[PDB]
Amino acid sequence: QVCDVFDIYAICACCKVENEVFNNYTFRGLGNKGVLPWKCISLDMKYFRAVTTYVNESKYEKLKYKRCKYLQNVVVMGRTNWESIPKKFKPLSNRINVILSRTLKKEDFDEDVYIINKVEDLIVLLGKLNYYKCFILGGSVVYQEFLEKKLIKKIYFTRINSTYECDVFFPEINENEYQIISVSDVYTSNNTTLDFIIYKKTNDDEEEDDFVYFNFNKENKNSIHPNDFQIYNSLKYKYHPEYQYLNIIYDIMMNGNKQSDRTGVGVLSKFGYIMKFDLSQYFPLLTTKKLFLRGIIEELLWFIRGETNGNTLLNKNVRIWEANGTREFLDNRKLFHREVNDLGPIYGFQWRHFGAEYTNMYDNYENKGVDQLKNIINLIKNDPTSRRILLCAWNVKDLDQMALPPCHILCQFYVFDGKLSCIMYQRSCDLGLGVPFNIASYSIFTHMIAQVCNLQPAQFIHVLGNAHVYNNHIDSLKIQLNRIPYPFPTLKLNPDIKNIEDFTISDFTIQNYVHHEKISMD
Amino acid sequence: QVCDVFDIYAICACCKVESNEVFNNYTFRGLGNKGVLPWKCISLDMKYFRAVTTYVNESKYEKLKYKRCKYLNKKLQNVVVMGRTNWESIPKKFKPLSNRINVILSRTLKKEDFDEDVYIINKVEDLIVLLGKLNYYKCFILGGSVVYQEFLEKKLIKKIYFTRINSTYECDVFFPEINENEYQIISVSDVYTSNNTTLDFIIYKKTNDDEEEDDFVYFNFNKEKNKNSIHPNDFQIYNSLKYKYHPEYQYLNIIYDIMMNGNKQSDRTGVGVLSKFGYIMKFDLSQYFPLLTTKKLFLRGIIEELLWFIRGETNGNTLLNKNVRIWEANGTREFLDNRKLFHREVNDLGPIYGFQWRHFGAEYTNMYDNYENKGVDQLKNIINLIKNDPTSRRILLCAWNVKDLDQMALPPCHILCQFYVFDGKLSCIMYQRSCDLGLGVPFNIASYSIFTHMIAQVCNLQPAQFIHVLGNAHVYNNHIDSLKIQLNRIPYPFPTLKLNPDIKNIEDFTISDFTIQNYVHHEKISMD
Ligand SMILES: NC(=O)C1=CN([C@@H]2O[C@H](COP(=O)(O)OP(=O)(O)OC[C@H]3O[C@@H](n4cnc5c(N)ncnc54)[C@H](OP(=O)(O)O)[C@@H]3O)[C@@H](O)[C@H]2O)C=CC1
Ligand SMILES: NC(=O)C1=CN([C@@H]2O[C@H](COP(=O)(O)OP(=O)(O)OC[C@H]3O[C@@H](n4cnc5c(N)ncnc54)[C@H](OP(=O)(O)O)[C@@H]3O)[C@@H](O)[C@H]2O)C=CC1
Ligand SMILES: CC1(C)N=C(N)N=C(N)N1OCC(=O)Nc1ccc(Cl)cc1
Ligand SMILES: CC1(C)N=C(N)N=C(N)N1OCC(=O)Nc1ccc(Cl)cc1
Repeated sequence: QVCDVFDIYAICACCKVENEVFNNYTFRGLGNKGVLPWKCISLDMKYFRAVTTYVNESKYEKLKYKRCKYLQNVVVMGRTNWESIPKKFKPLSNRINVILSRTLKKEDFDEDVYIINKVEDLIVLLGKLNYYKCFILGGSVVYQEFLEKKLIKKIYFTRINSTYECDVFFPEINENEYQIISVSDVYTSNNTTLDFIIYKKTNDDEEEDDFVYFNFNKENKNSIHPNDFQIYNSLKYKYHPEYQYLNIIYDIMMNGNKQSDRTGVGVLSKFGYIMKFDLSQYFPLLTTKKLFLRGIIEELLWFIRGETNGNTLLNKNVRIWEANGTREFLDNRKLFHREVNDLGPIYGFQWRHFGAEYTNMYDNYENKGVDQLKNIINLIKNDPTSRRILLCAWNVKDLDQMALPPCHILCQFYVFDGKLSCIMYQRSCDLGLGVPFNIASYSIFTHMIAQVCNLQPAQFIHVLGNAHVYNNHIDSLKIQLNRIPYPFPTLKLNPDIKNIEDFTISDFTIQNYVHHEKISMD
Repeated sequence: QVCDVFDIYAICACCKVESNEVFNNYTFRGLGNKGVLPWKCISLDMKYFRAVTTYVNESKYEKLKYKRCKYLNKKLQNVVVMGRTNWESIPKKFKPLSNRINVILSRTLKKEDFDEDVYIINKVEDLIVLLGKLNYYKCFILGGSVVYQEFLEKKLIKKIYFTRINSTYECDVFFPEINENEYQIISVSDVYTSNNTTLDFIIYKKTNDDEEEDDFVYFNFNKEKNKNSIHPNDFQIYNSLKYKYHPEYQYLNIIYDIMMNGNKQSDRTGVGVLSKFGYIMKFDLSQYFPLLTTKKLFLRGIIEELLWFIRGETNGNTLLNKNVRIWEANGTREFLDNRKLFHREVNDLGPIYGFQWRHFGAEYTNMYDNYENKGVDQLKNIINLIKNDPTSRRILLCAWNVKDLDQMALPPCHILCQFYVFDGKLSCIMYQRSCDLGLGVPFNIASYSIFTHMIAQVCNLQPAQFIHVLGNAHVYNNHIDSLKIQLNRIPYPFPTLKLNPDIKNIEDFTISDFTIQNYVHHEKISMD
């Protein structure tokens, strides 16, 4: 077939167009009033250059022998495509430029800028040329025809995670025809998140042996099948940051230790992982299922206030600590003399009054115990190279008084070149229900500390101690692993807020959260 | 020449031989004794030996057929060549060597004196002819000391696959001293335990759908002007190695990442460091004790410090009486005064590790006070949780008592230990807030690895993984030259730690209950 012999790849960038279900079709905005929908997106413009111009001559011979039996790249445009290009660069910095047109003759441009009559008249032009691969730069109509006639092999698709006004749309790529094989890292250019994905059409080596020898000792470990992680195992490059979470699910399903827990439900457990997310490039809110952030933002505002009063949350219908405050739960904790929803000296108490004697959840504790939250802020502002900027919730003295010991042991902060990174160490991590919320919680927190100290958020680093998947979560997570992440959304904080205690629920916006549908983890 | 065409490799296994000791690669030279191997079974070596000497790649032969047939002007099995003593050492049940073309060098013996499917040769010359007239993938020289000596001398070996057996045995025959101009190490394996010895595997080398490979180059359009440009020529040895699988490279490779990508910051004193934030190292304590080999470390001091912790001591005088100076500088009049501890006795370090481990929440008075049944005895508690509720996810030991920070001589570097129990095996995560890669971390790895052993033993479990999480990971700028020397040293196989096994209680350990066996190490380095 033609499209494997000649190497015809499309290359596009699609934004979003003016509740809401998402799928790949979400991204389709191509152009508007003859120009791109967006002002300038220089990373995608840079990606464009690299992909179209790149050449590898050492693999061209293998192309030259197959192509005949039947150096630079070919780039195909349409008139309104060729036209919209600002003058001062045509032809495009050393590429074989080419235009599919009806009312243009090859006379009135160069002899390098080969015009074509119809789609069928391109195969003619290639068998007579010396080129690496063939990139359809496109236009609505150009893409429509080249796809309709199964001419395109791979598709270099840039997903622009922001909404614009559009007069022209990429066609609905048929998912039984084509399928995503690679997803890139997520990036911020020009005040939007984006990523780079790849649709394919469906069907010394001294040191290579030395590799095999070194593997001479390697070991259905857990009852988890091959055919079920199909989409997951059928991707080549999985560089989207959400794969950091998803790959831990995989490792614990594949290699996890079978264990009883207190409940009896059954878990697969491993011990010791890192996740790093770049807060300067995205907000890591998992896209492979719907997540809600009001509750966990109220939880955070509750901590910052120093509250241990489970009821302040329940009245706002944030039920994160409902189970941990019942008579039945406090009694099983031997807390027989503790009022319902009095969670004892937990996070907020420890952050604001570590070392103070806890009484009940209504006492006045002003200027009692160590106000760690205040202390790490001053340190961040006044001593940013300090290696002592920890917020610790694990107060050994008070553990038995807490409804439960803190799942999140401590935050450590780091400062370089007006940028703030944070490590949260989590002693116990429910990967299915908990961890996705936990990533979002401390990322927001990392932003909040960043803002009130006049620093840019850099890295949120999540250290997992006991990392467990509930046996009764495995079906749901199987469905989830075989979803492909979307580009992440962004967090906008109200910039007026300049002290850690002044954030209200209103001051938090999530933008461009493009997500798969909800999953009952149960 | 002749070695590249016919792919003639050597494979051996060498132990240390009977002899303030200095160590080079000639440390590992002992090949056999009284006609046989110096050791009973080392199964992991024997299995490696089989994987390498029987592995062929069908698809790769075609190009080797071509290459070899070109030079001569013209199931798949490897050839294995052995001296007659070597051949006679093999038991009948394993002769001839399975799934391989056996060749034997000998003058005293001819075909007539062998029942077995074997080629006999009296000349090295005859082998090269034999190889010319045969279909094989790779030719491995199994040795005998004499066979090894002459195939080297004749510049015939492309690579030596070399097992360092990190134990000592009576030996009568030795591997030849390898000329370091002739052969350079290009690979070093993981370290392992088999039949009560550590070993690794190192490869000496001689000197003098391709559509989705393009997709990689694309997904790198946005990479590096690499921060601190320190010079290549400096890390020549470190970067030459193709496979760096020795667990010590976990430490070494962080030094490199900090040197090449570290952030420049001036610190608490007005000195100068390179820093990054957030690393993890994993060390399999069932397989080796990860005491670093690229420089000398003594453990007496850090074992005294750990016994001093477990006792709940805060008294610097106890360590100085044992000539352990680890805490001396944090105990001086000058230092306690600069921490505003004007009302604190010299060497009274206040409510630090020991105090927090046995008495967390008790009011610190002075280092002489009897704090019995005051504060939470964390150490006793976690020893009980590991014994009675092993799946508990709350087996943390914590030194970071927020309330007492200002009363300590300095806050703890080593913040907490979380423990994990599966199938009678104990693992330990240790979170370090501030890590001097240069002096501190080598010791910090040694301390918590010994601690995992101690807890594991007194709870009737086996040590599994010690996991080291680094927060602010930094290199002092005056350590840089010293660390360059160090990154160009090739690790040796790790030693082993023996705990006196009669100790059933965490408090009952004493210095003499601790034995490091087979520490093979490079030379002492002053980071200063
Ligand atoms: N999102 C993206 O990745 C990209 C978007 N763009 C945007 O695309 C928009 C323009 O695209 P759309 O309107 O289709 O314009 P096109 O670029 O597809 O141009 C259409 C013209 O190409 C010629 N043509 C198409 N098919 C044939 C054929 N089968 N036989 C002969 N000639 C043919 C005709 O030229 P004639 O005029 O001679 O009839 C036709 O009018 C602009 O807004 C531009 O900014 C451009 C590139 C990439
Ligand atoms: N640790 C390890 O990795 C290894 C250890 N070993 C050990 O080493 C010892 C055996 O080795 P070592 O005694 O050197 O003896 P070798 O195995 O090298 O035997 C040498 C004999 O083989 C013959 N031979 C060697 N070279 C030639 C030649 N060029 N032309 C004709 N014949 C030749 C001669 O046999 P003849 O006497 O018949 O003339 C010679 O006496 C044993 O203890 C064995 O277990 C062996 C291999 C590996
Ligand atoms: C520009 C765009 C949308 N981005 C990607 N990744 N891939 C494409 N095919 N698109 O470009 C085609 C095109 O017309 N490019 C182009 C080249 C130079 C200028 Cl100045 C403007 C548009
Ligand atoms: C087996 C041994 C000692 N290990 C390595 N790495 N390399 C070798 N050359 N050695 O073996 C050579 C030999 O004589 N092998 C042999 C094979 C089977 C038995 Cl049963 C005994 C010895």
